[PDB]
Amino acid sequence: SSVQTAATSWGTVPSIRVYTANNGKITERCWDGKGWYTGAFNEPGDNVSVTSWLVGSAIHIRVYASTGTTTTEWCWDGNGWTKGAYTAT
Amino acid sequence: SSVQTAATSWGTVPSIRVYTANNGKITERCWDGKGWYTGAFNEPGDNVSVTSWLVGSAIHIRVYASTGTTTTEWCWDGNGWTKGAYTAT
Amino acid sequence: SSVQTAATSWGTVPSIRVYTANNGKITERCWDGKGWYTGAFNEPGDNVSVTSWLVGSAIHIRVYASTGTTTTEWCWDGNGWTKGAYTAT
Ligand SMILES: CC(=O)N[C@@H]1[C@@H](O[C@@H]2O[C@@H](C)[C@@H](O)[C@@H](O)[C@@H]2O)[C@H](O[C@@H]2O[C@H](CO)[C@H](O)[C@H](O[C@]3(C(=O)O)C[C@H](O)[C@@H](NC(C)=O)[C@H]([C@H](O)[C@H](O)CO)O3)[C@H]2O)[C@@H](CO)O[C@@H]1O
Ligand SMILES: CC(=O)N[C@@H]1[C@@H](O[C@@H]2O[C@@H](C)[C@@H](O)[C@@H](O)[C@@H]2O)[C@H](O[C@@H]2O[C@H](CO)[C@H](O)[C@H](O)[C@H]2O)[C@@H](CO)O[C@@H]1O
Ligand SMILES: CC(=O)N[C@@H]1[C@@H](O[C@@H]2O[C@@H](C)[C@@H](O)[C@@H](O)[C@@H]2O)[C@H](O)[C@@H](CO)O[C@H]1O
Ligand SMILES: C[C@@H]1O[C@@H](O)[C@@H](O)[C@H](O)[C@@H]1O
Ligand SMILES: C[C@@H]1O[C@@H](O)[C@@H](O)[C@H](O)[C@@H]1O
Ligand SMILES: C[C@@H]1O[C@H](O)[C@@H](O)[C@H](O)[C@@H]1O
Repeated sequence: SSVQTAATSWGTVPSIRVYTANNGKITERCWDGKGWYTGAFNEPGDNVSVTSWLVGSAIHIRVYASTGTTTTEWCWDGNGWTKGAYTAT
Repeated sequence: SSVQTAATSWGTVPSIRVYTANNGKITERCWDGKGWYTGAFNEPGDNVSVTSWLVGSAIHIRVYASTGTTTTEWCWDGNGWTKGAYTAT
Repeated sequence: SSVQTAATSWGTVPSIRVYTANNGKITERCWDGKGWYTGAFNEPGDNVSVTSWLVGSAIHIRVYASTGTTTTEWCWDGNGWTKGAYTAT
């Protein structure tokens, strides 16, 4: 049908990350002030949400990717993506 | 085809809240630094969005729950979830 | 099944903006501490996400509107809504 997106941003440049769920895959587009590019995030999902927070100026991102009733948390903490501890139960 | 989520976070710990719409009901999973647990929020909806802000250490949360063309705003201001003033028109 | 919403907020009032995709159109409801009102944003879309950031006391808003596989970014920078440079991967 139509794709589904989620977005987050931080600072004042700003940095923006836009996640798109399309045909069962979530990909990431990124803005850091100098043109859009494709990010490192690539995981399966039919639905995506995101949140982020700063510690000082350092960004932490959590992406919630869902297929059917299964949601997986993906974590950015300054050195790549890792699977997080989030569960339903 | 999947559940639909929304997420918010605050502070540096951080705290995180993830809302999931599934089979016409929205439920809440919570992180305050010491493991995921099930939150108090439980209301009807097929779609959810969220935003939040701090007043000191006190979180204020607004959840927008949609069923058909009706969106209800649910408010956390320190003492349970209450309906907010939000309307379509 | 239901309308779909996206929300952002800023400052200490706070100000809130809620975008709703309904029947192929996205509209905007606004809170600046003094009651809900209808905003100027009105554009086509079946799905919506949003983020925002402050530069001094000035809000900047980015709304990601999707129709099929095409996502259009709409930009508020103090002087009306304009189309942004965002493109898909
Ligand atoms: C903090 C920041 O802005 N960092 C960006 C780089 O990353 C992007 O922003 C992150 C916050 C996050 O959203 C991420 O998904 C974004 O991609 C940004 O992109 C990197 O560019 C380099 C080249 O300049 C690489 O392409 C890198 O890709 C890989 C890598 O090859 O190293 C892919 C790999 O799969 C991935 N592995 C994992 C487990 O995550 C790694 C890993 O993320 C990084 O090595 C960790 O540092 O990345 C891109 O991630 C870059 C654009 O030049 O600018 C900032 O550095
Ligand atoms: C301010 C805060 O962090 N409070 C939590 C409690 O509420 C959760 O967080 C708030 C912000 C909101 O998301 C709620 O929906 C969450 O449940 C949290 O749960 C409360 O626990 C008591 C049991 O003593 C009652 O069941 C309430 O109904 C719950 O709201 C507790 C759990 O340890 O942690 C913090 O106090
Ligand atoms: C900065 C601001 O709040 N401007 C208000 C006007 O625009 C509204 O808010 C901006 C950020 C954007 O969301 C617009 O689409 C939205 O209409 C608003 O029209 C006016 C009406 O009272 O009040 C301004 O303060
Ligand atoms: C903030 C926390 O960061 C990591 O430890 C994750 O494993 C948790 O699920 C949570 O996101
Ligand atoms: C923050 C940036 O603002 C404008 O430059 C837009 O054209 C970009 O797409 C981006 O949103
Ligand atoms: C920030 C405001 O809080 C109030 O209590 C609510 O009634 C409004 O709708 C809005 O969410």
